[PDB]
Amino acid sequence: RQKSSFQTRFNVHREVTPVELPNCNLVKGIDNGSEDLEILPNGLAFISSGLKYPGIMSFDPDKSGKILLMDLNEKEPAVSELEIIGNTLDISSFNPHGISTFIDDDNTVYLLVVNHPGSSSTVEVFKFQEEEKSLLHLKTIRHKLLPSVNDIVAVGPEHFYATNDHYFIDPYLKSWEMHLGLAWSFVTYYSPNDVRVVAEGFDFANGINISPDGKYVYIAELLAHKIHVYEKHANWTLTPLRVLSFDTLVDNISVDPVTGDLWVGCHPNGMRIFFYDAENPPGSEVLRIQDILSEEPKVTVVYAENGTVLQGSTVAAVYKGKLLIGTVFHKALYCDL
Ligand SMILES: O=c1ccc2ccccc2[nH]1
Ligand SMILES: [Br-]
Ligand SMILES: [Ca+2]
Ligand SMILES: [Ca+2]
Ligand SMILES: [Ca+2]
Ligand SMILES: [Cl-]
Ligand SMILES: [Cl-]
Repeated sequence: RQKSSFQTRFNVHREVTPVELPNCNLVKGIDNGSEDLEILPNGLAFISSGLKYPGIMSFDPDKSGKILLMDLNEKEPAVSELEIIGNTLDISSFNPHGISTFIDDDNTVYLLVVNHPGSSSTVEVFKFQEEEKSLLHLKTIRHKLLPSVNDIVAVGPEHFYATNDHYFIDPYLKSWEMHLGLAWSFVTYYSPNDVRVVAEGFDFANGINISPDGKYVYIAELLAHKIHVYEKHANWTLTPLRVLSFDTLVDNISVDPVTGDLWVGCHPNGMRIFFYDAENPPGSEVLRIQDILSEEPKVTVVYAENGTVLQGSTVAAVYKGKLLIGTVFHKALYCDL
């Protein structure tokens, strides 16, 4: 009964059938995670890195996190570290997790970044200064309905849906909440005048994103192996539309703005990503989901492996025939499709 729910939540028997791509390279300079990433229309890619998550491996617990930038229009894109400026943020404790971008009517680019300084959660709002390759911190957002934020999707400069992957803030309590299988994780709509729960009762809600026309919201429920599709309404509420099931732990969801396809980074075996073992490291798996509203969504494994190259894939996105894949605490891979 408990064996058994544990073995299925954590997919503890799963081994990964490989699925290769013609030409993949490790992104040089990423060795401490690349948990989330987001690619602008112009090919600039933001990557958050250095996440320290309780119970989870990290190779440099003393180094603070960073937001990296890659220009994917380059033949061999090199990463650089974005300089964060401003006096409203303590960088010494920057511990970045999910991110999302919003482009205003004036073409100002805002970056929203989930941050875990100590045990806590905030969402930091930055303005991207392209010529300078820097991030100007604008605002720290925190809220009782954002106790344990995993990812967000922005729908304005300080308006977003956020997944909380746990109900509790304290990591000792979170650990009990997860192992007891309470499924109290929930999703919050945040805006300046109006903050509310929009969906609830998830077993580790994680990735979240939105269709390019703004009518559907997708939420990954990691330990249930589901992605939930909701209709999103003009008053910002969500209503359940459908649920897809997978044989893998789904992490972050990227949405291709031309087709609306989902690109999902996934953990084939949960035991390996939650209990790190250098000799038995977590693998990587990327799904593409097409026609997600149709009667049978088309799901393809685009890339899959056991960890000998890339460990703990959480996120994948595409840009002009290339695929960039990030991980919780390891490296990043850039691939021809
Ligand atoms: O976004 C996250 C954050 C932590 C984490 C831990 C184990 C597996 C997947 C995870 N995803
Ligand atoms: Br450019
Ligand atoms: Ca995100
Ligand atoms: Ca639910
Ligand atoms: Ca995530
Ligand atoms: Cl708490
Ligand atoms: Cl569709």
